[PDB]
Amino acid sequence: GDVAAGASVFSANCAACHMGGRNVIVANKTLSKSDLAKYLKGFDDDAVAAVAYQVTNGKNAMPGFNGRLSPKQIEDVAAYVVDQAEKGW
Amino acid sequence: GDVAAGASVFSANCAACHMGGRNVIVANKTLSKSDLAKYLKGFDDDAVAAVAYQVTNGKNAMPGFNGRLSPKQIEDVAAYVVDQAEKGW
Amino acid sequence: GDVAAGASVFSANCAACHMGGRNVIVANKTLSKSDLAKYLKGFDDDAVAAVAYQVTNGKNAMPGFNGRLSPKQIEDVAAYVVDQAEKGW
Amino acid sequence: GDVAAGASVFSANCAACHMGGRNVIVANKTLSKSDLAKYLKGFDDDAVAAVAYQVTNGKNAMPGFNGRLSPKQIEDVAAYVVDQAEKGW
Amino acid sequence: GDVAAGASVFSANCAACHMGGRNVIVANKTLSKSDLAKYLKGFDDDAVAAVAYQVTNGKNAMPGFNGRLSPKQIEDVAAYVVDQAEKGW
Amino acid sequence: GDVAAGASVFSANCAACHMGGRNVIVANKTLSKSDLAKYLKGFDDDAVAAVAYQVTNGKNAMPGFNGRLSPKQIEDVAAYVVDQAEKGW
Amino acid sequence: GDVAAGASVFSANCAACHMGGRNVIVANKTLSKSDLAKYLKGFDDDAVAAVAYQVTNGKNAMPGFNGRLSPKQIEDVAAYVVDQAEKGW
Amino acid sequence: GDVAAGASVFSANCAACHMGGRNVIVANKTLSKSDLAKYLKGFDDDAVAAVAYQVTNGKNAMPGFNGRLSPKQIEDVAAYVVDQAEKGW
Amino acid sequence: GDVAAGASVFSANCAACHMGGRNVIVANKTLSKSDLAKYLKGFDDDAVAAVAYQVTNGKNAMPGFNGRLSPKQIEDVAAYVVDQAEKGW
Amino acid sequence: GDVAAGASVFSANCAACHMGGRNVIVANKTLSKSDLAKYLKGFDDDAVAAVAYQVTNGKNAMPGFNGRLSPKQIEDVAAYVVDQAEKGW
Amino acid sequence: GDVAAGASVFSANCAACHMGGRNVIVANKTLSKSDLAKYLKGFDDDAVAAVAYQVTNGKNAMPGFNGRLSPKQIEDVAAYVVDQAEKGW
Amino acid sequence: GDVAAGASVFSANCAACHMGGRNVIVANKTLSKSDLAKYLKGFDDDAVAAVAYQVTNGKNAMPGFNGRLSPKQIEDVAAYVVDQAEKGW
Amino acid sequence: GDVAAGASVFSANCAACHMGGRNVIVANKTLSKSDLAKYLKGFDDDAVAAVAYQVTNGKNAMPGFNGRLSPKQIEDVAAYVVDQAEKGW
Amino acid sequence: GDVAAGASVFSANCAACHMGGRNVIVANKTLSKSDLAKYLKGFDDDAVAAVAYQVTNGKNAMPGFNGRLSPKQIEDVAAYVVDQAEKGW
Amino acid sequence: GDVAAGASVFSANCAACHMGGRNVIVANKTLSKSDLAKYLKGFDDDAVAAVAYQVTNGKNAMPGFNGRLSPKQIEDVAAYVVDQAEKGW
Ligand code: HEC
Ligand code: HEC
Ligand code: HEC
Ligand code: HEC
Ligand code: HEC
Ligand code: HEC
Ligand code: HEC
Ligand code: HEC
Ligand code: HEC
Ligand code: HEC
Ligand code: HEC
Ligand code: HEC
Ligand code: HEC
Ligand code: HEC
Repeated sequence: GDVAAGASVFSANCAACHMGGRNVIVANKTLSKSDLAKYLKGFDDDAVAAVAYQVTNGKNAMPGFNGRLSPKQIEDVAAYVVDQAEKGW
Repeated sequence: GDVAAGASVFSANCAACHMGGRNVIVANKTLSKSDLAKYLKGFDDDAVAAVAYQVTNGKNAMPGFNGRLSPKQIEDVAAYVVDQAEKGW
Repeated sequence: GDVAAGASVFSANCAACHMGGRNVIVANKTLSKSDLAKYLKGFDDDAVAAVAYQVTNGKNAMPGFNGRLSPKQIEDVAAYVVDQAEKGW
Repeated sequence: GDVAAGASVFSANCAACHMGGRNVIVANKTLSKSDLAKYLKGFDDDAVAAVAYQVTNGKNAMPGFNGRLSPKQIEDVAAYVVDQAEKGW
Repeated sequence: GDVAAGASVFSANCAACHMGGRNVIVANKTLSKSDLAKYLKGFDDDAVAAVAYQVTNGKNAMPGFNGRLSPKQIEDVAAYVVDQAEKGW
Repeated sequence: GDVAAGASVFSANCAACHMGGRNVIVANKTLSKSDLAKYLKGFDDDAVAAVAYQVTNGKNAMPGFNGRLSPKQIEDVAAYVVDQAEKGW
Repeated sequence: GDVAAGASVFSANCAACHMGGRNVIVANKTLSKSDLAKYLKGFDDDAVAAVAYQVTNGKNAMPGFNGRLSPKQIEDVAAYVVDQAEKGW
Repeated sequence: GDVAAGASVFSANCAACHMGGRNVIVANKTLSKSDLAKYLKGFDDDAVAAVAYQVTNGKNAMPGFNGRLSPKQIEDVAAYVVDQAEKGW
Repeated sequence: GDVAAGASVFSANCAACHMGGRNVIVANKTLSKSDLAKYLKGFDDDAVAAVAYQVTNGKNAMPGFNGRLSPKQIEDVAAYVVDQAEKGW
Repeated sequence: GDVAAGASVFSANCAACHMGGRNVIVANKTLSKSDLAKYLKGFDDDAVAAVAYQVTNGKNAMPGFNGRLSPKQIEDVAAYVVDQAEKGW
Repeated sequence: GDVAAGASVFSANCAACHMGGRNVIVANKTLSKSDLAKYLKGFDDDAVAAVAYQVTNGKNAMPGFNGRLSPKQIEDVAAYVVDQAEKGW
Repeated sequence: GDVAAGASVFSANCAACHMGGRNVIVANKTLSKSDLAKYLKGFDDDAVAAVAYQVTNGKNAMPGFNGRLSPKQIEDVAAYVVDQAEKGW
Repeated sequence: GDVAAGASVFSANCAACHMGGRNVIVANKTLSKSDLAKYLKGFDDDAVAAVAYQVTNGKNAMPGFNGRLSPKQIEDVAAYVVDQAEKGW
Repeated sequence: GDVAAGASVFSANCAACHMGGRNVIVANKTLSKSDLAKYLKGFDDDAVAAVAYQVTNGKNAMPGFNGRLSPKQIEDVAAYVVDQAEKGW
Repeated sequence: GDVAAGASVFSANCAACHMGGRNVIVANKTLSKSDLAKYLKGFDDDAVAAVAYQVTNGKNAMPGFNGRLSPKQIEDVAAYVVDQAEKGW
């Protein structure tokens, strides 16, 4: 449910710009472990947390989802992202 | 207006899951003084504040209303909740 | 997520006949602990399981959701029902 | 009620492919005693049971109704089929 | 027809979560021989059967298709999956 | 599958004008052996083939399905028609 | 683009209450340098930042745009406000 | 096209009350040769014409289609009715 | 039903220009016995018929209802008009 | 209240066909003392009762209000009708 | 009009449970002469009246239409039912 | 079924004004044995009948359900009321 | 009628904020004798009048109904409130 | 303007119940000098004032217009009523 | 909230004729301090009160809002008007 629900959240909220784990706005900032490690702050420490944080506050071109998603929904989707990034989309 | 307006805010934004001060998602986390005291962080110190904080940031299954409601609207509704919880819905 | 997601499942699939935990078809077979204990087979052994089983296979007027819901969705909703029945809808 | 309710179940779930007791998909596998005896496994032993079993698990082009119908609904409709087949549709 | 029809069934019912033989929900449980062998029960004994069984009953986040698909449709799609997995999607 | 799948094809593509094996456009050109024998070219020689040919090229008011259906789908449905016509719809 | 895009953001999100740089809700809290200096916290230190902060978190009657706008969009619009306030709307 | 187009006209304009050639309003006034002969004026002289005339002017509960249908459309549908009535719907 | 149904027909189709039995288009051509007698052809022979005829064919500014209303509907409404005109609207 | 409330009842339920105390369906059966005396059964004996009875059971084209209105509402409106009829609408 | 209007009444009020003259609630209590004779009280004496009476008072699962329909409307629809049942829907 | 079905009838038709056996319109005329005995005519002879009679004809502010409910539905609900009143709601 | 009509007025105009005699806006100012006595001016002298006065002029967050309701409607509803408050909602 | 504007006010606000100077609710309380003298308090002393007062405060079934109309509007319409009553509507 | 809520009230109820603080009906009677001082009675003593009073009772062409707005809503909007008039709309 954690990861499995994150999938739902993802298609409904993230797939627009992160189809297939890519990045339709800023090309080189994708959701691949490689990039996630390179550009996400604190990704090596706590992957999920790092992602979750980003999702919550947004960044540059990327809006945050603080009001839109429940904390749970955010954990779930971050968890999904990490899990998907580990296998390679 | 403080409490009286909070009522408007409440029906329009909270009644969906907190009809009658209950909790349609997580049964045991209702808006009764009893529960509010038990589960809300800092409720005995500053009731309103505590509530307001929750509303602002959300929690688990409950989304936050940071972007959706104005700070005022949040104070107002929290104030309502407390007032209503004190008399017992 | 377990219980919290069950809530979603419930409104989308059960509220039609069990809005408020009642029973719009067969009056006396509601989702109150009292009734659940009285009429559900094995409720006193494993509440969730008992419920889940019912949901999966249906019973009399009540259709089963075997094909419609994923096992996970069924666990989740059953979990919700129990949790909600414990506090009293 | 047994047979009488099976009738309801039948129109709502079986008449699509078995209107008039025929077989719109596989011509020669109808619901006539003659055919039922010829192709249904164990029809001579326990007619109802045999039918019920088929309904529950499906077979080849025919889907099963395990999750969709309650066990009772299945008994009921099988009972109907047998009764109707005895009389000749 | 066996495999060829399974293809139809697949796009219509499975491609949503298994496009390209991947797994959009649970990353590491894909439809590659490698994974199918690793996680599917009895895959080495009877590939098709194993798959068919899964499809029929569902598993965890994956719903079953017992009522939705005819036994035949299930054989067909399982047959497709195996054939496609052998070649590598 | 041959005949059984033709059934699917039939409802999805032919039942509009041939529900019950009749002919809603040109009354007397139905799908009964009697008529099929009377009006279809080469029906006596190779029933299926004859039908299949018609389906592929269409005729007068009846459109052909050359591009719409795969050769297989056409064989299948023709096979169905013949089988159904032999038993009498 | 910084300032130029902020203009777009502004009409689409702020002009409703800050038409012409005024304040339709709270009269005396406008977007004129004079007022901005008087009431905005830290305006003399970093104008843009100060504004941006306000926009992000909202204040009293004014909602925040944390979830609605991307950080960039917020920088852009704040930049616009300052630039416009410097010349005098 | 005469008869074949009449079919289109028929479903679009007559099937509402004459589906299957019956009469949903006045039971015994159907479109069967038997009835058509019995109740339609001049049916044994010029079938089509008789029908066409009815369609044009309407009769009792049945509205006429003078303004709605083109003369051709009327000929066409009348022709269809006769042809269909001759074979027996 | 004759007169009583005519009432329905009347509001739905005639009241637009003949509310209260007046004539919103051509002032002096109302539905009062006085006028009806004066301007309607054959009103003193067969009131209903006269009216009915008008309704069917229309006249000058007034459209006819030949295709729109069934002959019965026309009889009914004409009957209503006469009955209402006799008492005086 | 008796008569005064009947007024409310009247506009809400009777004015549709009896606005101004007339009769839009059956012209000559109005609510004038003259007519009421002529056509209502027992009007001379107990005016109110007579009316009330009609209202309760309906008559020909006029539906009854047995289930729709409470006995009280019926008394009230009948009382109104009589009072209004006495003064002449 | 009698029968013809009953048709309107029927679709608007009865077709929901008696479309095609069947019985969607209680299978075996249809509107066929056969059944009507078997289960309706006094059907052999005065068909219409018998039906009308049922319609007026309802019976078991079937609600009555006393307040909803005018006596007239009830006569009309009963008349329709009988007429339709005589021919055979 | 008698009492058990009356429960269904009750929520669907009576709970609006008699939730919990109270009386939302006329305070002191509730459904408690105490009151029922005090105000219902003949309650002390045949409880059910007394109630049933009331339900059928209504009384003052309370509408009757003669046309709306079938006699069985009325018996059933009256039976429920009595049973519930004996037990104290 | 006095009290009984007040009930109608109440649901239509007061139940929005006083459902069940509570106070959805200002928690502690309910319609219980206890509170009514505590906060309503002159409640001990003339209950109805006191209430009626409030309803007419409104008070704080509660609007008055001077123009909306007739004096009568106001008496009626006040009378209801008192009667209901005496019994305890 | 005094009287002339009162006319506007009257059609817009009073004609609903006092068309033609009658009284659609309470028959015998019309706006004729005769009645006005008979039932209006102080009509003989200051006609206008008397009327105006009534309009302002309402009476029994008649609502007051205190908040709805400006004092002038009230003077104006009262003036109209008197003037019209003197002349006999 | 006082002023801030008045803003809401204003757009919803006053902007129609006082958009931008102007006066669409009577040109020279605007909501500018200048005019407010000139034409509003007692504006120099208690601005808010003066305004509030006007709003409550209306004046000439301007309707009053006595019944429509709660006293609180009236205070709020008056407060807004004054505040807005002080800075200059
Ligand atoms: C489109 C408008 C976006 C939506 C919807 C979401 N994201 Fe996004 N995301 C977007 C951009 C342009 C960027 C790069 C911003 C920058 O300057 O760094 C991002 C970045 C991410 C990242 C990090 C990727 C990396 O740095 O390599 C994550 C983890 C991320 N986005 C997650 C994410 C999720 C899960 C979303 C749904 C809730 C989501 N994004 C939506 C643009 C957009
Ligand atoms: C439904 C989707 C929700 C909406 C809308 C709001 N709340 Fe909620 N709230 C919800 C849940 C599931 C929970 C429990 C979450 C947890 O794990 O703790 C809450 C909790 C609260 C609480 C605290 C109750 C307690 O802990 O006993 C408060 C004070 C609260 N919610 C307030 C509140 C208000 C005022 C809302 C409207 C703006 C609101 N909630 C909406 C779910 C949802
Ligand atoms: C309406 C058509 C139904 C839907 C949708 C669901 N349920 Fe139901 N449920 C229904 C009936 C008529 C009955 C009684 C059947 C009988 O003869 O026993 C039930 C019963 C239950 C129960 C047990 C209640 C009890 O016995 O006291 C449970 C636990 C239950 N239903 C759960 C449930 C859930 C969670 C559903 C959604 C997935 C659901 N039901 C749907 C009718 C209907
Ligand atoms: C259409 C898609 C079907 C529905 C709906 C149901 N049945 Fe069916 N049924 C169908 C087929 C194609 C077949 C033959 C499959 C084969 O290869 O054997 C069947 C067979 C039966 C039979 C046995 C008939 C015989 O073998 O002579 C029974 C008893 C039967 N079906 C019952 C039945 C009932 C009661 C259904 C409703 C719940 C039902 N079928 C639905 C196709 C379809
Ligand atoms: C999305 C909601 C799903 C649909 C539609 C289908 N499948 Fe799926 N499938 C899904 C998940 C999340 C999983 C993993 C569940 C687990 O915990 O094991 C699966 C798994 C499979 C597998 C096995 C893959 C493996 O274990 O390596 C098979 C063979 C499979 N799914 C087949 C399949 C087919 C053919 C479907 C269409 C009828 C189908 N799935 C739909 C999620 C979903
Ligand atoms: C409606 C627009 C049609 C659709 C869809 C299909 N058919 Fe049809 N078919 C139609 C007509 C008007 C006719 C007669 C044309 C003529 O002038 O001969 C036909 C005829 C057939 C026949 C032969 C029947 C006979 O001659 O007795 C066959 C075998 C036939 N049609 C098959 C068929 C199938 C299987 C279709 C689905 C793929 C199909 N038709 C569709 C009109 C229409
Ligand atoms: C209307 C509902 C608002 C929208 C949309 C936005 N703002 Fe606003 N803003 C509003 C109010 C009522 C106030 C005053 C709140 C208080 O009590 O201080 C503000 C204030 C500002 C300010 C500061 C002005 C000052 O203090 O002098 C800024 C810089 C500001 N608002 C910016 C701003 C921008 C850029 C917006 C769009 C994204 C925006 N506001 C929207 C009310 C509302
Ligand atoms: C429903 C409102 C109707 C529509 C649409 C059409 N018809 Fe009809 N038709 C209807 C009725 C009630 C009757 C009987 C009227 C009477 O009192 O005689 C009819 C009759 C016919 C007939 C003659 C049947 C017979 O007398 O046995 C024909 C030939 C007929 N209708 C043709 C027809 C056609 C082709 C239509 C479409 C253009 C059509 N009807 C529409 C009611 C209705
Ligand atoms: C408005 C566009 C009309 C509708 C709708 C209907 N009628 Fe009419 N009607 C209209 C006009 C302008 C006239 C006068 C035309 C002329 O030059 O004579 C009429 C006339 C009648 C009459 C006769 C009145 C008289 O001559 O004194 C009748 C009997 C009549 N109209 C009936 C009638 C009915 C029943 C209608 C509904 C089906 C209907 N009219 C509609 C304009 C319009
Ligand atoms: C329209 C569909 C009607 C509604 C609404 C009501 N009434 Fe009616 N009423 C109507 C008709 C067609 C008739 C005549 C029926 C007949 O054949 O006798 C009536 C008659 C009355 C009468 C008697 C008038 C008389 O016979 O002179 C009364 C007293 C009456 N109607 C009262 C009445 C009231 C008070 C209604 C509201 C609750 C009401 N009617 C509604 C048609 C319709
Ligand atoms: C669905 C909720 C119904 C509506 C709408 C109407 N009827 Fe019905 N009807 C219904 C049922 C469940 C039954 C059987 C009740 C029993 O226990 O006997 C009936 C029965 C009839 C019958 C008699 C059929 C028979 O006994 O064989 C008639 C004549 C009948 N219904 C008529 C009828 C009409 C004309 C309606 C419209 C006004 C109508 N019914 C509506 C359920 C429902
Ligand atoms: C609300 C509009 C009502 C509905 C729905 C039903 N009842 Fe009622 N009931 C209502 C009132 C106002 C009264 C009192 C009327 C009077 O002046 O006596 C009643 C009374 C009863 C009673 C008797 C209670 C007593 O006298 O102590 C019974 C037994 C009763 N009502 C039963 C009942 C049932 C079973 C209903 C559903 C079918 C029902 N009522 C509906 C108002 C209303
Ligand atoms: C309908 C709901 C009403 C509206 C609108 C207005 N009036 Fe009325 N008015 C009405 C009633 C029921 C009564 C009688 C009340 C009673 O018990 O006395 C009245 C009375 C008057 C009168 C006095 C008539 C008389 O006593 O003979 C006057 C002068 C009067 N009404 C004036 C009046 C005006 C001018 C209105 C518009 C602003 C107005 N009424 C509206 C019912 C209704
Ligand atoms: C339009 C139909 C109006 C609405 C809506 C409101 N007002 Fe108005 N207002 C209107 C007019 C024509 C006038 C002048 C009347 C006169 O003869 O004096 C007014 C006046 C005011 C004023 C005083 C302005 C001045 O005298 O300079 C105020 C303070 C005022 N209006 C306030 C106001 C408010 C706050 C409203 C909303 C609740 C409101 N008006 C609505 C016309 C209309």
